[PDB]
Amino acid sequence: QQLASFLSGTWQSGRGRSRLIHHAISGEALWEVTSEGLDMAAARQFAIEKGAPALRAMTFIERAAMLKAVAKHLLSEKERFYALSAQTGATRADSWVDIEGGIGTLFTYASLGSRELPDDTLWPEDELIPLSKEGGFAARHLLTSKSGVAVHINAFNFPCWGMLEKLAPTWLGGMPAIIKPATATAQLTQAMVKSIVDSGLVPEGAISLICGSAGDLLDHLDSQDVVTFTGSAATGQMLRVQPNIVAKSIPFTMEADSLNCCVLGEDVTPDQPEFALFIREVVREMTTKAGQKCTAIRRIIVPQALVNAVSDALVARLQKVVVGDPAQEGVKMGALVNAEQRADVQEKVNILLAAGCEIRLGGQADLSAAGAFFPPTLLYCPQPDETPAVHATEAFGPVATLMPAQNQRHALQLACAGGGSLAGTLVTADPQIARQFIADAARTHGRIQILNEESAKESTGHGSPLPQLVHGGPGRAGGGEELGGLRAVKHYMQRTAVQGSPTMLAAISKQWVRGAKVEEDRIHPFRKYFEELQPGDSLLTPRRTMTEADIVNFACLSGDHFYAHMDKIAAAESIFGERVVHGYFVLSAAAGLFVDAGVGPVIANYGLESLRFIEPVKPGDTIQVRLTCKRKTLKKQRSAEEKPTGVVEWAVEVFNQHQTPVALYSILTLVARQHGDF
Amino acid sequence: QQLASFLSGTWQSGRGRSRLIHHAISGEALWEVTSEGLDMAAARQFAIEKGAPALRAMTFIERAAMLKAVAKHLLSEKERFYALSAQTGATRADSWVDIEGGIGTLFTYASLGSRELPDDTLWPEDELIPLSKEGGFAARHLLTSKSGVAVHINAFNFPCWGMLEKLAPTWLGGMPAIIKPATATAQLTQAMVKSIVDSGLVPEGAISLICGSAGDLLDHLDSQDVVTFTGSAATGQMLRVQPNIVAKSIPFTMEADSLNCCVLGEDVTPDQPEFALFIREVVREMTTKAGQKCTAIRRIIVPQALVNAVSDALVARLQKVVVGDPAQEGVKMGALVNAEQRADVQEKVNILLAAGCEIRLGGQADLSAAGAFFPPTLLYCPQPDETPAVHATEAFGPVATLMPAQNQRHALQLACAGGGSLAGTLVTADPQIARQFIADAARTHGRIQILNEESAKESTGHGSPLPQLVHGGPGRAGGGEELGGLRAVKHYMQRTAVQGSPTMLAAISKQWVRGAKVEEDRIHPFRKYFEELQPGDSLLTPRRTMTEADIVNFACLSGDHFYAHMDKIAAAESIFGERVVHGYFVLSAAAGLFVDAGVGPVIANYGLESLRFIEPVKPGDTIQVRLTCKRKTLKKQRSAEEKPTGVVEWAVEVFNQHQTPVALYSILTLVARQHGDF
Ligand SMILES: C/C=C/C(=O)SCCNC(=O)CCNC(=O)[C@@H](O)C(C)(C)COP(=O)(O)OP(=O)(O)OC[C@H]1O[C@@H](n2cnc3c(N)ncnc32)[C@H](O)[C@@H]1OP(=O)(O)O
Ligand SMILES: C/C=C/C(=O)SCCNC(=O)CCNC(=O)[C@@H](O)C(C)(C)COP(=O)(O)OP(=O)(O)OC[C@H]1O[C@@H](n2cnc3c(N)ncnc32)[C@H](O)[C@@H]1OP(=O)(O)O
Ligand SMILES: NC(=O)c1ccc[n+]([C@@H]2O[C@H](COP(=O)([O-])OP(=O)(O)OC[C@H]3O[C@@H](n4cnc5c(N)ncnc54)[C@H](OP(=O)(O)O)[C@@H]3O)[C@@H](O)[C@H]2O)c1
Ligand SMILES: NC(=O)c1ccc[n+]([C@@H]2O[C@H](COP(=O)([O-])OP(=O)(O)OC[C@H]3O[C@@H](n4cnc5c(N)ncnc54)[C@H](OP(=O)(O)O)[C@@H]3O)[C@@H](O)[C@H]2O)c1
Repeated sequence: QQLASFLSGTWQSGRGRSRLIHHAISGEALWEVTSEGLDMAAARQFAIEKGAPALRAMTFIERAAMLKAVAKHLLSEKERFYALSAQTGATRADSWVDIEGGIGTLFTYASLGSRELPDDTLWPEDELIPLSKEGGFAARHLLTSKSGVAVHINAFNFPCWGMLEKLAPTWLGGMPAIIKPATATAQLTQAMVKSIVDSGLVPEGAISLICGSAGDLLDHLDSQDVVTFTGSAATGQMLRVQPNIVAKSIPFTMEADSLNCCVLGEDVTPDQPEFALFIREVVREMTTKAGQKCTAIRRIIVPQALVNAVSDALVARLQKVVVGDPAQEGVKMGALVNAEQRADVQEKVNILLAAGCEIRLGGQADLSAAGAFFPPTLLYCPQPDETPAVHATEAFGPVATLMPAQNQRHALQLACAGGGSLAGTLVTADPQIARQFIADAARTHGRIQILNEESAKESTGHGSPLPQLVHGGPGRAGGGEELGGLRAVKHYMQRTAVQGSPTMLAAISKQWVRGAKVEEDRIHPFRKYFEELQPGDSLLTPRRTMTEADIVNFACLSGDHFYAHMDKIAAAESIFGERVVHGYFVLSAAAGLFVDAGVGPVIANYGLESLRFIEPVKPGDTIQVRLTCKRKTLKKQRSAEEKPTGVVEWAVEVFNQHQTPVALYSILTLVARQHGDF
Repeated sequence: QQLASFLSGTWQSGRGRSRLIHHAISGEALWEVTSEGLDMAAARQFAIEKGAPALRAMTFIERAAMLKAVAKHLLSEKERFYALSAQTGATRADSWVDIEGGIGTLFTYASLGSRELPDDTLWPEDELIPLSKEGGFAARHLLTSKSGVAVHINAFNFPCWGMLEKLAPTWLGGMPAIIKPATATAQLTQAMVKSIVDSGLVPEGAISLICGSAGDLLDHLDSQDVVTFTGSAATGQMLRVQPNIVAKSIPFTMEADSLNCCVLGEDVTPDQPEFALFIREVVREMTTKAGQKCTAIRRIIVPQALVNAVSDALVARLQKVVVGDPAQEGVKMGALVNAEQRADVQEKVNILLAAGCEIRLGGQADLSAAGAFFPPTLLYCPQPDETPAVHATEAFGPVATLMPAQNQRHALQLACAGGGSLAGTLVTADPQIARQFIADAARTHGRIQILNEESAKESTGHGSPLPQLVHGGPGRAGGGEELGGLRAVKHYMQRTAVQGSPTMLAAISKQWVRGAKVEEDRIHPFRKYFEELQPGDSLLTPRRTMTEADIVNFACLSGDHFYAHMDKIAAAESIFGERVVHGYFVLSAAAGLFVDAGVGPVIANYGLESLRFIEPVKPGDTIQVRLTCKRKTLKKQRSAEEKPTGVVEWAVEVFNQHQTPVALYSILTLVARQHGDF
């Protein structure tokens, strides 16, 4: 039975040599895959001339609303995904992660990119860099989307998560994606892609899928393309030196295997509650998803006097795990995915047993069953710093080794001897052991969890990549970063420094900056709706003289009898030389000068973004305020009962009779719209 | 005569086959370089075990003061540097840019790190990420420093600027450096390194130099190292695939050659001031440094109806240029650096002449004189969209080519046809033309200048990299980035998401976060000096009941007669339901509860960082304020007369009688120190 590929808008299939997909709990072939004789250059050409100009013609807010709509469409028909995921040998709780945590990444990116990204095709990330003495020459940074494709090469662990966490920043950035999943579990990836395509939510050409080898795709890419890899450390170092990639200098993000430590602290005795949650965390992280997640604990570093207390407490917790079929009852651990995986785990277990020891059911594995089972395995290594095969070999199954250390200076070296890891855990209760651990072992790790009694109630775990924390690590773990929040949408964009006059930078960025021309238009700017405000609508307020009575009235009403405002002997010895006006009174009298009183489109204020007081204000000194619209960035009206609205930022500039700018700042405002959208 | 290399603390010299450094304006050989038989593993050993812990034990503020002291020490003895730089064939106005821009890079990276970096060894870049529903589990991102070396490989253009723009983020990030300069002009780099080392300002092992070939250094590196390359594309694509770099996955940042454009807008006619500054900018950028900078204009795109006038004015402007010895008077353009450069520019000029045309003195360059000169060359290409050898071949001299376009849609394609560039220029006066140019041609450029009459009076130039703007480009320009501000010190660091309880993240980051434990002291925190404030010192103030008269008094004193505070009919038809207390009165009455009225260590306030109003405050509602210290970050007392001080940040949290957090924010304060440092 053929597995199709979505190329050039059409479902196609290959002709020729083929591989095939076995069932995991029984072991018969129920799909067979090939991609031979298909045109890859035409697929890239259709992607570039069709899906890239459609995505690059949207704002970021529309591109986040598209992600929320696709997420709501894929959440409803979720039960046709659990049926395909049970064929991979996973349980129900171990497939809940793969389905729901991969769909929740879309909701996370839709909520992030609607509150923090502009309503434009470009995205100015900085404020302003003044590069002159008068103010006629400045610069600022911009981020524009590339005009190519993003080629993703996934693994076999998470077909629903690992495809779809690389795809929310790709669509949110403005590029069309081509997915090449692993050919051992591609039948879930095809169902995901088919549910995306057959809904009419994304534009055409914005997603493509190849099932089988890519063949002749990396030899056709241009310098506006990006490539992301996820797999072992032996394939990605062959794909890094591919001559088109090093010729055209295209971004290649490699991310590979790792050895993830879990260090027990010196301040832990077996009567404390730390020991039980340590054992629980190690057992859960070693038995979840049959040990087939990349963020699993594989090196357990314990102190010397607590080895026999740990190695006896793990095994009694581990013998209660019943390995078998996930559909029948009483079974917690499922199976592996292939017989090749059952061979490849045990051929690494034998390499570890060439210099290690044995605590449980290790190299015993039934290599002739109709089902990819492997028993949970705990090893031991009494010479940790004289056996380099422990610190370089990961058995990608339920296997983890145990080794001792000596008082927080040998453990800090055994944790850094992994050569670049992907995750780490420390179990302590002393907050000055965690500081010494972070100051020396955060170089090799990309995510570190400190675990104690308070954190363990609502912790997500050692091996759960959150979609707003950096997922990556140096050295052996590839050297790339994913999922850093909005750090991941910047891997699909070009950063540019634009220079010129401020009145030109304001027209490029569609935001008034500081020195641009203004537009005074004879009616008050708080009387306009959202659709008739443009960035650069300015108001010059009338003046107000700050007298000596104003200082006394504000200090009486507020309560701030500070010595630079109320005393006279001590005011003549400070930095100001005499007693001055309060800063919050300047802040309040400014708002008294520009705020309109009548009922209009302005609803709420709720914000003050960045205030700096520059020069002091004295009695006998006037105040005049300039109010300028700056940024518009509407909201999406998630229901039909609600009111259409948007959020306008106004820049406020105060100055005295000498026109020098005391106290310049910026406020937020929620302005109602005339025409709704949904 | 030897050229010594400073390795392992000793000035050494090689024994073997050698290359030699000539004189650029006369022709005699006056140095000779070699590095054979030097121990390259021992230099990395000395830098890791001797110089790196001396840098990773300083704070960021001390590492910025070190840069400022080294800059002030190297600015004084600059007159030997001009004498060394005149041997390279450059004028005084071209050596000024090199030497003084190199030292101004250090002044800029000291003045940024003095203001925007903490007083710590670790650097938290986020604020807080709440990952829970109760509040006992959060995460934040840390940046720690790597524990290896930084191998910098430079080019022959800027021996003083190019070394010292890679070295300031390296030293500010806390890593040592090994500089390999280009052996064609390595006599000035050694004088720089000697003037740095013979001052006692930097630690030992913190800087190393190799004059000659690196030989075997790149086979000895580790995953905690970084490599930066600056040169041609054909060399950096051979050093990218070096089998230790791809096996250990170490960061390699290549930055290569580019074909920089300068597009003339359609709305510019020769009776405008734009035309003369266009001609001036092209001629100055082509005749500066004899066209030996990477950010020089090499393709000139003009409209079709203006080819002849531009081709006349450029030749009438360029024939006034005198090429000769720089020391004798009346000479504008200097010389090249080697006879090999004179022989290698013209073999590119002949490749361009295999399909182009000729406007001035090109391939008639005297290849037998004493001193490497080359005449200012202007070319022409009547068929730009059919000759690919214009858009791929660069001549690294005074050579630039000219070509027409057709009404702002062929020019936007000829500007992007370069294959990724390093800089670009548009000369217009219409801001919509600039919007269209940035929206289509910023994908391939890494810095774009828009030039008009306002900008031209104080523009730094087309080809001057500012130290606080991104210097890099996609595609053919390498793909790397440098000089991005504080974006470049993050290339020498590791980012880590640390998870845990807020009382543990507060101990790791040495800053109170949101939910950590507090330390109440029974004396007021505005009475302590800077050396006895700890992050976590908290004050819980008495209460104040917001009555109805307070709304009227604050609205009368400020002048804000807004309808949600003063009108009663329209307040019942708004979102709040009834009329509420002002936001600025909550801000001003919170400050009356925690401010000490007497004279003490607190000097000024001057700041307010992030204010958000959460719930509305009504009449009959009590208010209580919590005030917690957050971050200390002292200042370095630039004189011996000034009072010592630091800048303490407090976090303010207001809540009502239901303890829900109305209006939480954060303020800045300048607090005096007890004991000064200088
Ligand atoms: C191939 C390479 C080519 C080139 O680089 S050519 C570069 C051409 N650019 C220029 O000429 C500069 C352009 N100007 C701008 O952009 C201008 O916005 C500008 C950079 C002045 C802006 O003014 P700044 O005050 O920001 O200048 P700096 O950051 O460089 O220096 C400030 C700092 O340096 C100290 N300092 C002392 N003496 C000096 C000296 N002598 N020089 C520099 N800095 C000094 C001084 O104490 C000052 O203390 P603080 O302000 O309190 O931090
Ligand atoms: C290998 C893979 C491993 C894993 O992924 S394991 C991941 C484990 N993580 C978890 O289980 C979640 C942990 N929680 C956190 O981290 C928590 O910080 C958190 C993720 C709630 C933080 O809260 P968020 O607001 O960021 O969560 P969401 O943005 O996804 O949900 C809110 C948002 O989503 C929308 N929405 C609607 N339906 C849903 C549904 N059904 N789901 C999500 N979001 C939805 C809803 O309209 C809301 O609209 P707005 O607030 O106005 O923006
Ligand atoms: N985030 C992470 O760090 C992370 C996440 C998940 C998994 N991993 C690591 O990945 C490993 C398990 O996954 P894996 O076995 O699938 O790794 P793999 O064998 O190296 O293959 C990874 C992907 O590369 C493709 N591929 C293999 N050879 C290729 C070639 N010559 N040319 C082009 N593409 C090729 C594969 O497709 P085919 O199957 O068709 O060959 C597969 O999709 C584990 O070591 C695990 O630690 C790491
Ligand atoms: N920021 C930028 O984009 C930028 C800046 C400046 C210059 N450039 C470009 O650089 C070019 C001019 O510089 P260049 O001619 O000096 O470049 P290059 O000759 O090709 O080489 C650059 C550096 O690489 C070293 N190198 C060469 N072969 C090597 C090998 N086999 N192993 C190790 N190192 C080796 C050279 O040292 P040796 O000289 O001792 O052999 C030199 O220091 C121009 O094309 C210019 O556009 C770009």
